Amino acid sequence: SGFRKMAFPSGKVEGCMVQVTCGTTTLNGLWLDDVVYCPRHVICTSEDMLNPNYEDLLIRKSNHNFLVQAGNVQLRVIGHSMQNCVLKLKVDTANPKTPKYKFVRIQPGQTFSVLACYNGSPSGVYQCAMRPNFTIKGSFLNGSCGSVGFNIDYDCVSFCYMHHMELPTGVHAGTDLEGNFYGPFVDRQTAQAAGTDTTITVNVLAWLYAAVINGDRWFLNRFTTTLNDFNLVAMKYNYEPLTQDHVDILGPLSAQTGIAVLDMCASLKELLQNGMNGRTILGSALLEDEFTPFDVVRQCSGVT
Amino acid sequence: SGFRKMAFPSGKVEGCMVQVTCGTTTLNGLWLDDVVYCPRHVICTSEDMLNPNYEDLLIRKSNHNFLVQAGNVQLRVIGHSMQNCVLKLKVDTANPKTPKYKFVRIQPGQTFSVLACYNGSPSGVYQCAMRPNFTIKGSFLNGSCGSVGFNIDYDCVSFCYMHHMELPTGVHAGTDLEGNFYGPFVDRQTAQAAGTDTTITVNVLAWLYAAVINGDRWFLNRFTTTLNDFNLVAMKYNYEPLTQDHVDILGPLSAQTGIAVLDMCASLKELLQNGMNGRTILGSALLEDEFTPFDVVRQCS
Ligand SMILES: [Cl-]
Ligand SMILES: [Zn+2]
Ligand SMILES: [Zn+2]
Ligand SMILES: [Zn+2]
Repeated sequence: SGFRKMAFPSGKVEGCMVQVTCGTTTLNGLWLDDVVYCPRHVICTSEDMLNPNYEDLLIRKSNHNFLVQAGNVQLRVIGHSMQNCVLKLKVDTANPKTPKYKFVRIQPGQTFSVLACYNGSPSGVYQCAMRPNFTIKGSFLNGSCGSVGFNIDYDCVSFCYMHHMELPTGVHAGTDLEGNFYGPFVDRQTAQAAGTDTTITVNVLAWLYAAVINGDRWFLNRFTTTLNDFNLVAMKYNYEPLTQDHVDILGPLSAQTGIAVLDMCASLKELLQNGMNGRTILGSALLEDEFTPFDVVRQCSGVT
Repeated sequence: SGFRKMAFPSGKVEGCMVQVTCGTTTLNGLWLDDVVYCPRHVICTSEDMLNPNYEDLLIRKSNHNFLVQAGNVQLRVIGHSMQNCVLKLKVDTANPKTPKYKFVRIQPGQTFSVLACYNGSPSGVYQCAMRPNFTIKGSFLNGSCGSVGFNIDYDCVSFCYMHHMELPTGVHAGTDLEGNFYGPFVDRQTAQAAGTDTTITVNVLAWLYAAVINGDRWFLNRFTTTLNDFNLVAMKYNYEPLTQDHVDILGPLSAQTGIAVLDMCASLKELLQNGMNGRTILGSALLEDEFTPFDVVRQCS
């Protein structure tokens, strides 16, 4: 019993973190095989970030401009290239601690663990979701650029995020490991606003199932609704539409608790209209949307 | 910017997790040097749940009755002893991944990271606090016994918790690594209940300072309070009394934000009176109490 915001064990990723310096700019890098991946803005000063031409900034640099440190050991840079908003530094040694890994791009609503790093040193690990507006509500301070987000499936690390910046509202933006931004953002110190965010409906539903599994049943309504009638009420409270795909994804949890998906939708519809009436669900006074149906099954099934 | 329930990187503890089996009971063990530490109830059969005499159950065991597995390798048990509620299994091989470590006993209100494990394999990591009633609000299923709680500083891993049981309310109980239970709990399946859980006041105040550091001040007010009037009000909401030691511990956060401790106490009194009114603080619609003043400082600066 119990339900927590749980992150993947971070050991496989800790062995990949390095410090990358270019001039006076220092951030984190990810060392896999004989390559170090980091944000392309490592080649910028504060002044360059106002309006950078990364093509020109990189063309005016050589292997000598980059200093990579894996703890106390310096790694020799023998090649460099840019792939979108990430810089790839070829080094003379393959990381002996390279785990089985792949680079994956996630969709809004999906979750991942972040290993916050400073000067190549891991400081903490936490779980977050990619918002429908493509930002992440992280916890990052200066020097955290290059920190990565990941999931683990069996013994394979799927890297999905590399941290690049903080937007005016204090939320965060980054890219996948191939340097493609999530969201309509650019790596430049300019006026950038995160769009209006919405609630990940399928995740709130999965979390209501976790609450039932843990004995919280006060909110249950069994006057079955339809997907169409639920969506009409849901869109009014800034909730993402619930697709039939989402309903199918909720199948295993529905069978486990004896609560049909459209009965949980009826329960959520009333929760939106009434509010929580001074009550809590799983230790929260709001409807949590950063747990996917797979996170709920995994945590309520003890998968390793 | 931002504020999250952050755990310590779990790598150094993952390299210590092993599986321990005695008969048909399997749980987790912690392998440090040539010793594996695990809950002593690994020696219990179905008839030993209510009133086990562990000294009598253990005297009947030989080294070869304990099966220890680290990955795909069986470790040979060459000795065994019991210290309070933990069993120490001496093995013939020292863990080459043993980090620098210490065993510490934490106090209520303090936080630590838990590495949830099943069959010696880590499944996830989360942060939690020792409640004033000496229970933890963890996330543990059948097979999680032996999972540990820890903190990391600049030199060592400080192990502070080993998981042993779940209570009827869904909360958890365990011991330090010397086998001493936190609270009045025992390793028996007799009906036990956790005392009234109160809110960790000093932690709520630390979290309000984190909200101010992160740019939010909506909840502040123009008042102050004496420490006694604050305690008389806060105790009516099941909050633990705030001591002068707690006031002094909040000093650096008070100096960073320019908000006197007793002025933050006045804000907290008003928040208890009014609630959130549809607002949130650091993404929460409740007053959060599982962040210590040090967790706030680490994350905010
Ligand atoms: Cl960049
Ligand atoms: Zn940066
Ligand atoms: Zn057990
Ligand atoms: Zn230490």
